[PDB]
Amino acid sequence: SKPWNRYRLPTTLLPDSYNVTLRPYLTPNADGLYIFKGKSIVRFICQEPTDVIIIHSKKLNYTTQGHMVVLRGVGDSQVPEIDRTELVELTEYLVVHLKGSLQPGHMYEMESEFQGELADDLAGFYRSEYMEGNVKKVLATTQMQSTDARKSFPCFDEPAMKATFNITLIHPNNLTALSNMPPKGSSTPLAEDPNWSVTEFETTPVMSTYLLAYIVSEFQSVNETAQNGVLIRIWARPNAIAEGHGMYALNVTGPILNFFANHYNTPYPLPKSDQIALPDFNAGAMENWGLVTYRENALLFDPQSSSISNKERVVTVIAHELAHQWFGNLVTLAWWNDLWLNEGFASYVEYLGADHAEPTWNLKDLIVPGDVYRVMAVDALASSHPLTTPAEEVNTPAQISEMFDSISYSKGASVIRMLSNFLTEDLFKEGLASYLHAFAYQNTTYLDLWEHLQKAVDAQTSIRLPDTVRAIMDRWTLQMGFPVITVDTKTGNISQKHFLLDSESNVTRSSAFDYLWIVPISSIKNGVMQDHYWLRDVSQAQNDLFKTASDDWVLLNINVTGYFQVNYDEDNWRMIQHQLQTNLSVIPVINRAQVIYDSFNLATAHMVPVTLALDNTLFLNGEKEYMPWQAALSSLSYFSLMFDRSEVYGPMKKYLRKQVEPLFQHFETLTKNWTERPENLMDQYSEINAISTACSNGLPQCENLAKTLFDQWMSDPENNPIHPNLRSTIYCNAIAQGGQDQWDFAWGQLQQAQLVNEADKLRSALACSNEVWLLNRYLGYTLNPDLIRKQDATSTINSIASNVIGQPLAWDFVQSNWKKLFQDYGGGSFSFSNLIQGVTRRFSSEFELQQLEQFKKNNMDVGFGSGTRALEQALEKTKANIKWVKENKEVVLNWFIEHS
Ligand SMILES: *[C@@H]1O[C@H](CO)[C@@H](O[C@@H]2O[C@H](CO)[C@@H](O[C@@H]3O[C@H](CO)[C@@H](O)[C@H](O)[C@H]3NC(C)=O)[C@H](O)[C@H]2NC(C)=O)[C@H](O)[C@H]1NC(C)=O
Ligand SMILES: *[C@@H]1O[C@H](CO)[C@@H](O[C@@H]2O[C@H](CO)[C@@H](O[C@@H]3O[C@H](CO)[C@@H](O)[C@H](O)[C@H]3NC(C)=O)[C@H](O)[C@H]2NC(C)=O)[C@H](O)[C@H]1NC(C)=O
Ligand SMILES: *[C@@H]1O[C@H](CO)[C@@H](O[C@@H]2O[C@H](CO)[C@@H](O)[C@H](O)[C@H]2NC(C)=O)[C@H](O)[C@H]1NC(C)=O
Ligand SMILES: *[C@@H]1O[C@H](CO)[C@@H](O[C@@H]2O[C@H](CO)[C@@H](O)[C@H](O)[C@H]2NC(C)=O)[C@H](O)[C@H]1NC(C)=O
Ligand SMILES: *[C@@H]1O[C@H](CO)[C@@H](O[C@@H]2O[C@H](CO)[C@@H](O)[C@H](O)[C@H]2NC(C)=O)[C@H](O)[C@H]1NC(C)=O
Ligand SMILES: *[C@@H]1O[C@H](CO)[C@@H](O[C@@H]2O[C@H](CO)[C@@H](O)[C@H](O)[C@H]2NC(C)=O)[C@H](O)[C@H]1NC(C)=O
Ligand SMILES: *[C@@H]1O[C@H](CO)[C@@H](O[C@@H]2O[C@H](CO)[C@@H](O)[C@H](O)[C@H]2NC(C)=O)[C@H](O)[C@H]1NC(C)=O
Ligand SMILES: *[C@@H]1O[C@H](CO)[C@@H](O[C@@H]2O[C@H](CO)[C@@H](O)[C@H](O)[C@H]2NC(C)=O)[C@H](O)[C@H]1NC(C)=O
Ligand SMILES: *[C@@H]1O[C@H](CO)[C@@H](O)[C@H](O)[C@H]1NC(C)=O
Ligand SMILES: [Zn+2]
Repeated sequence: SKPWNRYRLPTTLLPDSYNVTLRPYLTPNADGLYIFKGKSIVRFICQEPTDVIIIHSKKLNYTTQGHMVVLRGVGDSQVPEIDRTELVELTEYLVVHLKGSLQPGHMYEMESEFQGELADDLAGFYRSEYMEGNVKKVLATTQMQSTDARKSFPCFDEPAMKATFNITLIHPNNLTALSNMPPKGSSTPLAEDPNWSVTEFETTPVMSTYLLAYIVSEFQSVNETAQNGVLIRIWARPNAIAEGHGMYALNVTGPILNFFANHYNTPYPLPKSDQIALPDFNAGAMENWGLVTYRENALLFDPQSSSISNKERVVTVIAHELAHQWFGNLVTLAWWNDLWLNEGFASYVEYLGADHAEPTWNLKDLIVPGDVYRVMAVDALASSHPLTTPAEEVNTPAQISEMFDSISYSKGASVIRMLSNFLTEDLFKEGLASYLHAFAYQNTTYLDLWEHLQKAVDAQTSIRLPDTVRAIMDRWTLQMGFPVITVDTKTGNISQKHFLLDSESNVTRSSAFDYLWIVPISSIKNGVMQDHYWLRDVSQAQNDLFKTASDDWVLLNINVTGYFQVNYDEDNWRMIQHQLQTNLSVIPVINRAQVIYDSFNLATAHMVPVTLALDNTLFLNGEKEYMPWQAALSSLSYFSLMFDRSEVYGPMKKYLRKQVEPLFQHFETLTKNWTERPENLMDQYSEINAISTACSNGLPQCENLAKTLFDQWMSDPENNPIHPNLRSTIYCNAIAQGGQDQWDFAWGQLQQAQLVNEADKLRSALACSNEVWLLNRYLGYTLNPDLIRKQDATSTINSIASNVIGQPLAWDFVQSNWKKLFQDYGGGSFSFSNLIQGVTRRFSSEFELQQLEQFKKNNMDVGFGSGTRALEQALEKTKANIKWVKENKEVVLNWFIEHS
């Protein structure tokens, strides 16, 4: 095959530098089409002779005189004539056929004039439309990530083919231009038309095409300067800067950059950091070097309405993207098969960098619930895959997009956290710096990081490993999943096997290592740290570390640094149960959560009885902390999904009423009758949860608290007395006890609500009514754009259906109106996949399964839009629910009655 029919560029030509000039036309040509025009010069060097130049180019029309490009040699160098220039749409190339051959060592210059659509497609140079008062606003902006730089100018669009960039923006004279670097001086008017200005930027460092940004907008900024001269900014809409919504972002940014310079032991590699908050940026955040983009809602904070988990969301999201300004942007993985390393690393260090920024919080631990047990859910299936793909299997752009998933991000973060711990942080940082210094401004594989990490381990004696860093990490990176470690504390025998939540699963993917790992096992005996231990690549082993006496106990994986789950024999489970029931402080708080999360998974797997899982929740009546309570609530939400319309819900609610009441009393005292919030994050979280859990399980005191506070608010609309933290539980539980006086009030608020995060709580709360007629009225309002935004409709319908009274109303509403695929699939995508997956989440009977097969029957026409085969996932899921409910409804019921 010809080289223009392969997806990977040649390596015969390498870029040195590009001059790129873009001119976006923010006012359409009256046909309705917005466009941009560009000019580009790329200077590249020749490595081996070639008579063809191949460069990426996507949805660009060339307007160059004669051929699609003009070509020159730098200095005294001469260049062959062009024979022709073709576009090849499939592999996204511009091809320049030459009448002779480029020559090794010579630099050449390629020049193009072009234009494309300035579409609202969140790819390449694109447009974004927002509303400032009456007026329509239209900005230009970029998302290059993955393979879209080539959509904006022609370039050697692969991550390792790095170069310098001289960016110019030609824009309307009263707008501001931003790019990766500072602007060169002052904008000056365009000679041919002085309504336009021309802003030139300082030349970039050597960098990859996918990290470019340019933005033309009205935005303004709050600014700060660190002592070391680095100019920091938060850019947003004019009305948003004014309200001080940029202030939290500006406050944490400095500290975060400081933390990472010390952590990476390398200084921020650029003169400034712009961070910009864009309306409707649905990729969420993009770590463009020196110009990081966020959806507006994620960056911005309003402290008078936002809860602590908005605040925690802002700081972590900021820490993630700023971590990339070194690891990712300064040192760059060579190809998209290694994206796990880049995104995993960031996904892990986001916690460290934010822990520093809010010093008295302890954010670090939140990786356990938020990432580790989250990904474990999907990595303990047979449909999973290993972190590494071979390079030669990732070629197309669609294949490249498949790299951006839960495994890449969260398991990446999880094995890297594990790696760091077993080495120790100090050792981890040593080889981490060694990697950056050595590779700065160049490209790497994950093998390069291991080699440097090896170098640091080799350079000391204290920390000893069963094998090389590569051999150990090959077990976590080349095969999918993770082990379950079983411990018989009678003999001290210890085993391992690939853990799968379905005990009847058929793993078809085969591993070089036959699902055997090398596993770091930290251990605690009667509350006291033991020697660290390594389980080798064997199914069975024995060690006296794990042998218990009659009245000793043993617990594995401290702080759940290891990426595995633990099962012990029944005697040791009970000793741990007694221990937690009598003095919970002897077991660290992450492991009080572990014992819960792990046993529920071990139950689903038929490796313990489900009653054992439920026994591990018993100690919670004494538990003051976030994470144990969180583990129980997450593990029990499926139970609630299957049983909230059955005989089981009574004994269940009564059990949670009994367990959470002491914790509610505690916060009534600690907060001084709900007037002032707890000190740190973890305790505010525990509180938010205790109130939530009290109210939904129908404790009389939380019910009373809500009615009060919502009444105080109704007699004084302008002075909201409910702290932001507690609003979603108060709002929901007071609309439930009330009727149309409380519902019509909150709908008056939601229609007038300015902020997105208030409106989300109001919408969700409006779906907690127990009046059938209100919910059916609400469902009617979801398909009216004036009342409910198109993009909120399916969200809103799900909130209604989450309400048990709402389940049959939503199902009838979906089924009936389903035909409006052909207004909201050509009316917009509409997320049919999400709607169905939510409205049918509960279905757990033979009768309901037939109703889904019966709904299915209108195959003719309609189709399912995108959510075709999320309807098969429903039917599959439904079968698996029926089967689970038969096996469990009996024993669960007895267990809850027995313990309430
Ligand atoms: C990529 O863009 C660069 C920035 O625009 C270009 O570099 C600039 O080129 C100009 C000439 O092309 C130089 O400016 C002035 O040019 C006049 C010609 O009318 C000369 O007499 C002067 O020597 C010069 N002015 C002064 C005060 O010296 C700039 O010197 C130069 N700017 C830089 C390097 O920052 C590149 O040429 C362009 N690349 C390609 C391949 O075209
Ligand atoms: C990049 O090039 C594309 C392909 O050359 C352009 O798309 C074509 O633009 C044509 C002319 O501008 C359009 O043709 C017809 O024009 C009449 C005259 O006014 C319209 O009413 C018609 O609706 C239209 N014909 C049809 C069938 O719609 C076409 O829309 C289109 N043709 C093809 C073959 O793709 C892009 O305009 C151009 N884009 C940029 C940003 O430069
Ligand atoms: C982008 O601008 C930079 C710096 O302003 C240019 O780098 C210069 O390149 C010239 C011509 O090869 C050299 O003689 C100079 O030594 C370089 N100057 C500096 C300060 O590094 C770069 O050439 C420009 N890019 C393009 C594609 O023309
Ligand atoms: C930048 O200049 C343009 C040039 O016309 C302004 O556009 C007008 O803005 C006013 C007030 O907001 C509107 O009533 C007009 O309808 C706008 N005209 C067009 C064609 O859009 C623009 O508002 C200026 N803005 C800033 C922030 O400088
Ligand atoms: C970000 O920091 C600024 C100050 O560096 C904080 O602003 C405070 O708010 C009061 C309100 O009366 C101002 O008068 C003062 O300028 C500020 N200082 C103090 C100590 O209150 C701002 O609140 C910070 N924002 C966040 C969300 O942390
Ligand atoms: C990707 O990075 C490697 C380094 O990881 C670059 O190769 C280094 O280049 C400098 C100058 O070429 C040399 O001093 C070293 O000998 C090279 N190291 C090697 C070969 O391992 C490499 O050029 C980069 N690739 C691309 C496409 O830019
Ligand atoms: C703990 O480890 C060993 C396996 O190496 C087990 O002991 C063996 O049990 C089998 C019974 O089929 C005998 O053939 C071997 O002779 C035994 N070896 C001994 C006692 O040294 C032991 O059963 C394991 N305990 C468990 C799984 O609870
Ligand atoms: C397990 O995690 C806890 C935090 O969840 C660690 O306890 C902290 O340890 C540091 C320094 O080692 C102390 O300054 C803090 O006072 C402790 N904080 C809290 C909130 O307890 C504990 O060290 C971890 N244990 C292991 C073995 O890693
Ligand atoms: C529980 O044990 C810890 C640590 O060994 C001790 O500090 C604490 O006072 C004990 N609490 C009770 C109630 O016995
Ligand atoms: Zn990232």
